[PDB]
Amino acid sequence: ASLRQQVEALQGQVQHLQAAFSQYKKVELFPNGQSVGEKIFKTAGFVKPFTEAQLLCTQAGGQLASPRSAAENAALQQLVVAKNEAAFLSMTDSKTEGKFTYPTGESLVYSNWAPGEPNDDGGSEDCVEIFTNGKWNDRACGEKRLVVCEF
Amino acid sequence: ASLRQQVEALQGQVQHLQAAFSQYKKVELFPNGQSVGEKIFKTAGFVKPFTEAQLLCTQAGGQLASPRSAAENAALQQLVVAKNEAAFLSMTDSKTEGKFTYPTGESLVYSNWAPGEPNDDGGSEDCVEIFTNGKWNDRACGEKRLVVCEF
Amino acid sequence: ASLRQQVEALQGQVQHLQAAFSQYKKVELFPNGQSVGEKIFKTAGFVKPFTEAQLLCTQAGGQLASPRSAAENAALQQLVVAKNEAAFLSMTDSKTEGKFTYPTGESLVYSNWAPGEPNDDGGSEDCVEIFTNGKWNDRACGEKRLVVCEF
Ligand SMILES: CC(=O)N[C@H]1[C@@H](O)[C@H](O)[C@@H](CO)O[C@@H]1O
Ligand SMILES: CC(=O)N[C@H]1[C@@H](O)[C@H](O)[C@@H](CO)O[C@@H]1O
Ligand SMILES: CC(=O)N[C@H]1[C@@H](O)[C@H](O)[C@@H](CO)O[C@@H]1O
Ligand SMILES: [Ca+2]
Ligand SMILES: [Ca+2]
Ligand SMILES: [Ca+2]
Ligand SMILES: [Ca+2]
Ligand SMILES: [Ca+2]
Ligand SMILES: [Ca+2]
Ligand SMILES: [Ca+2]
Ligand SMILES: [Ca+2]
Ligand SMILES: [Ca+2]
Repeated sequence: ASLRQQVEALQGQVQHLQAAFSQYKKVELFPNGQSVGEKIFKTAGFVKPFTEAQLLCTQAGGQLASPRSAAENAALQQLVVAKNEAAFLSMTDSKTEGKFTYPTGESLVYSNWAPGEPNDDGGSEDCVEIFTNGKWNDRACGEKRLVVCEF
Repeated sequence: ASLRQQVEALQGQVQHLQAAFSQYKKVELFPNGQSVGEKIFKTAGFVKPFTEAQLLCTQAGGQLASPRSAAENAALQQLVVAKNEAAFLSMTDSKTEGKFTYPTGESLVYSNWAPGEPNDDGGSEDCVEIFTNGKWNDRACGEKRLVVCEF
Repeated sequence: ASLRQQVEALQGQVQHLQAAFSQYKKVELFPNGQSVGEKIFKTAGFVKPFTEAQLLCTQAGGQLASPRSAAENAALQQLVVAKNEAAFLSMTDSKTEGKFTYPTGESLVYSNWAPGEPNDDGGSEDCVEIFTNGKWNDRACGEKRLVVCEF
């Protein structure tokens, strides 16, 4: 009877938290984030070379943007369009030239290369940028691109 | 009786979640948001024309800032003062000249017009900006103003 | 009886909230926050003189960064390094020259003064900045430094 009165209070608390949390997620994602499935992309809103970008994401407890499907790529592309700045992806062929891999070593399960890419231009393009059109180009890791992490 | 202790435990968990959420919400709003009642304003920190600004808020699951009381207006004014950039409100008289409405079509329930406003200057001011002094002015929708959404 | 079904239901809702929120904490703190123990530092990303910075933090429901241990200081240092801008701490000897205190009036429980500091250079350094190397220097409160609040 008193337990029932307290379960009712606890029900009220949980329902309030569900509503407040849903409101808060919207606020957080505006304007630098995108939710797609169970993944969230967030941009830092500035540019860094690959190594520095990579470390920013890992230290934040995530990793560089790693679009694994067309839906993930479109969500990422919204951030790129919004900032009007091409972004680094996480993937490189630093280990084996011509074989792009995730930071875990896993081979790519999805790609969205621009026509003729990857072309290892100048024999030194081992990182990947995503353009405002969502297409990918291999690019030198030392260039500065928009930092976008995934969580 | 063991159900009572299950309730005790779950309530401690919910109360810890309430505390963590409250902390993260304060962090979230600093420095680009303001809460007032159950409403949260958040600025994107850049300027856009009205149509673009409206779309950003709608796509984010909110709407352009729509202060409905002196308290809401003062909260919004804080962000405007902080960015030192006048902001668009959601309201327009596009449908019937001289009759400002919310996106839903409902007539205003609160206004804070600067003296002499609204005046439809040039015969073509159908949007509303809020100044750093918190007063409002009708302004051409094509002008660029600070994007502030409400959630 | 049906109270057990309700507690079971709440358990599932709480687990979902906990998991969802855990992800959002990482997203929210990227790139402008740092968690350390139960404290969170968050930078505004811009510079202000002391009084203005202090007001920003207090109005946001927090206070200026107040590292109370080496671990807290190191965490604050990560933001300072990231932004590459020295920041104000909360502490001053404005009341009694040579005695630095927190806003509450309590004497320091931790300090990381650069050698020879505090030196009240020019007879007028009553505020404290933290450098990118994590060391502290007393500095004129009128100077503009990175705004970092704690929550
Ligand atoms: C030969 C060629 O077509 N190079 C492309 C692209 O693949 C390179 O990554 C880029 C390097 O600036 O130049 C180019 O835009
Ligand atoms: C007649 C008048 O005072 N117009 C004001 C203001 O109301 C207008 O919106 C603005 C348009 O640029 O000019 C002005 O600053
Ligand atoms: C005399 C001296 O060593 N001054 C230091 C430092 O303590 C001062 O705060 C600073 C002020 O610009 O000059 C200096 O960098
Ligand atoms: Ca190579
Ligand atoms: Ca290559
Ligand atoms: Ca290429
Ligand atoms: Ca008109
Ligand atoms: Ca008009
Ligand atoms: Ca006008
Ligand atoms: Ca003094
Ligand atoms: Ca002094
Ligand atoms: Ca000094």
